[PDB]
Amino acid sequence: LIVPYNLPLPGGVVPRMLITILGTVKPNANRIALDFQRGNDVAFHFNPRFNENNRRVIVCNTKLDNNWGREERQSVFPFESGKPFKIQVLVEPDHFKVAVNDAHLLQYNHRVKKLNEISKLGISGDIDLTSASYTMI
Ligand SMILES: OC[C@H]1O[C@@H](S[C@@H]2O[C@H](CO)[C@H](O)[C@H](n3cc(-c4cccc(F)c4)nn3)[C@H]2O)[C@H](O)[C@@H](n2cc(-c3cccc(F)c3)nn2)[C@H]1O
Ligand SMILES: [Cl-]
Repeated sequence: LIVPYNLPLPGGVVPRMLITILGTVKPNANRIALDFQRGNDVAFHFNPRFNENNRRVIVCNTKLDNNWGREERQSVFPFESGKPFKIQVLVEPDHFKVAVNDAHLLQYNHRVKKLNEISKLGISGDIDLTSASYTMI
């Protein structure tokens, strides 16, 4: 699975939909990014950064009209350089549920209301990708 990787989401994102991304973080990693896309806009951007002011942080944002909105930041960082990870993204009708390494990490309230229109997920950054699928729960 070649990074940058695109995972098509036919029908779009829909409540009860569970996205599982398995992979490994590369050594001396700087950044990782998941991008739930609605055209040229990014509905949900999940962005672990490993060195921002000598600190590790997860930045979440929405890009509407080539402009990034309000940053949602999480200090809780479950990723490590040269270590495998499991990211699980559950779609609910009120928020995105993000779990990493089988423990809930963050919630991301839907800025884009047209969930049937979010038809693509992009996996990019400093990672070796093992598995990318989705199913209903
Ligand atoms: O919003 C998310 C976007 O962020 C900008 S960096 C952004 O730059 C702005 C410049 O005006 C501000 O500085 C903003 N900022 C910093 C703080 C702060 C700083 C410290 C502490 C603290 F409290 C607060 N508050 N606001 C920065 O986060 C990235 O380029 C962008 N992006 C990344 C990628 C990308 C491409 C390929 C791979 C990949 F992983 C990511 N492709 N687009 C995306 O991640
Ligand atoms: Cl970045």
